[PDB]
Amino acid sequence: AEHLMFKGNLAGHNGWVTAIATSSENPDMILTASRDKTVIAWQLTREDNLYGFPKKILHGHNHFVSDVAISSDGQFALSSSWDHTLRLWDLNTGLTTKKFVGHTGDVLSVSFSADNRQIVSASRDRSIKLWNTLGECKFDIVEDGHTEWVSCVRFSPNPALPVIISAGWDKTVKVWELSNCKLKTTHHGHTGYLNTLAVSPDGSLAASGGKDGITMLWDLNEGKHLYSLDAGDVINALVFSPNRYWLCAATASSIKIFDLESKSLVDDLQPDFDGLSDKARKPECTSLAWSADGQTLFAGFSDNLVRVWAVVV
Repeated sequence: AEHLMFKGNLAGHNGWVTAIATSSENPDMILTASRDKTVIAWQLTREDNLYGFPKKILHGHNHFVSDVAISSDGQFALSSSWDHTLRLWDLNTGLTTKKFVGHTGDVLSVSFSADNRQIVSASRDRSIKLWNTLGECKFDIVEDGHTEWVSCVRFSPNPALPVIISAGWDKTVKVWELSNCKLKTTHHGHTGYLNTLAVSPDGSLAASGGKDGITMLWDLNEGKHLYSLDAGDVINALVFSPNRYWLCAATASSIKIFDLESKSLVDDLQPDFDGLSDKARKPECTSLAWSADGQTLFAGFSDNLVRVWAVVV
């Protein structure tokens, strides 16, 4: 029987866990970003009492950390912050090697290209910027750009159509051709602002989500909308499983796991909140990541914890 099985918590942050990153290079490590202004590198022990412990606490941002990524070689962390900057960290030394300065508003998203030669980020300043790995901004994508905050930006891993995808508070999803940085497609359809966006491991699908409870799937090869899945509530985070045809949506109320083959619901994760139900709103899941091999789901929450589920059968 295959299904997510609660395995434990990672405790250590002192603010909402806002992003989680994972890599094949070290499967025993997790990176988490937080409103406590730190990134933590966790060592996973997978023991029953502690699933893991914080191994390194990366200090330096002056405001909420909003997103984090790991280099393909697993040795560098890349994070964005409401303090207007990105930072590249050496995970061996735990120090920042490069600061990316240039945005003029809160940075809400950051990501590595497949080959790690390019870095892309999105900000409240309504721009998308491309950097190199030395911290130099190489292009400012504004033309025909979003007219509100840009909340999430990602690369397509499809070698044939090199694009970046962005979602914004203008309720649209935009596809940009990477070669010249010109707008390729604007997708309309969402009725509310968007928090998040994820791309298929084969780069055929993009999923977008936000204030309307609806996650919409867009065909990156062809023109347009494919279908929509109704999550129950405001969508905080979206991620595709790397090794199953599944799409997970973290909402205010729950974590829904959608089977894409059937459009059916695989699971609805609602953790037992170790506290109470007295004049208190159940903590929201604010971030999601799969392990590289797709056997472990990590979920960050507004009660400062990471919660871990292990695919069982």
